[PDB]
Amino acid sequence: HHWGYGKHNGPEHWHKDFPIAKGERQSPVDIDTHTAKYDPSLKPLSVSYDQATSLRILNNGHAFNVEFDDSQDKAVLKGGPLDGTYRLIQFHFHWGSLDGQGSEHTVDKKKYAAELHLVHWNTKYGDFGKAVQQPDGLAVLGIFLKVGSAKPGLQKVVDVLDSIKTKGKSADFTNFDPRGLLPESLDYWTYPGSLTTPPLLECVTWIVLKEPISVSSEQVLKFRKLNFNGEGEPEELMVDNWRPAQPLKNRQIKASFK
Ligand SMILES: CN(CCc1ccccc1)C(=O)Nc1cccc(S(N)(=O)=O)c1
Ligand code: NA
Ligand SMILES: [Zn+2]
Repeated sequence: HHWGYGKHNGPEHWHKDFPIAKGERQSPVDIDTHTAKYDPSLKPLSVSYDQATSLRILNNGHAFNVEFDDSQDKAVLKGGPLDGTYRLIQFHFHWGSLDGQGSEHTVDKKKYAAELHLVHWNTKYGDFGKAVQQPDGLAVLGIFLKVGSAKPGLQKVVDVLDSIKTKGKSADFTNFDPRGLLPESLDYWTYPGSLTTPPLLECVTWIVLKEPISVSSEQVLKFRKLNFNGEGEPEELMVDNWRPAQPLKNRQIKASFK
């Protein structure tokens, strides 16, 4: 009886195995755009993905992860609210059963169709497993998806998903360029938070871009054909794999822009 996104094991249950679910810096949150304060001291984000080395795509039963070689400084996030250098390890998405829901963060209570998470770890902690034990261990770049025009740089991901339909399946996924998933503007909001899945560790500097990317209805429909189940198990579509907004508590969301 493992955690997931169903009636019996969804987000309102997670606190029983992971009491930090009711903690002081949980994610995601609603971004109230009028309450966020412009912080003129925040730096432009530096996203250096030219040498990114993708390896593999995995259906882990909760989402799919596009994994990167993080054994060298090859794809890094720096600047913005961050001290030091954070290395890209993986990206994944959260999405809905309907275009009206799917994102984890909300903007003035608006839900997007999906949300991309580019996960990075602080190189001063040596590896990802040590970094998630630290309050500044991770930096997650969050990008909203809206349904409209196709995102050409997403299509190589969409086309491999038939090969990883079910939990525990993986496929080689080399030479994928995550620069094709970024919007034009790097304007962002930032706050201290957590992983949005168990174990819900409070180790994340969240950086949420203001500008969504557009994907097509056909692209998101292909996400919704994935399965939470393993092969030879009853089919349960991988949809609504998002945690709802959590209380802000004693936190301030800062804006990089006016
Ligand atoms: C649920 N797990 C299992 C992996 C795990 C297990 C033990 C320790 C640490 C990590 C997981 O990988 N979550 C996760 C990881 C990175 C980013 C995000 S998100 N959605 O961007 O906040 C969620
Ligand atoms: Na305002
Ligand atoms: Zn995520």
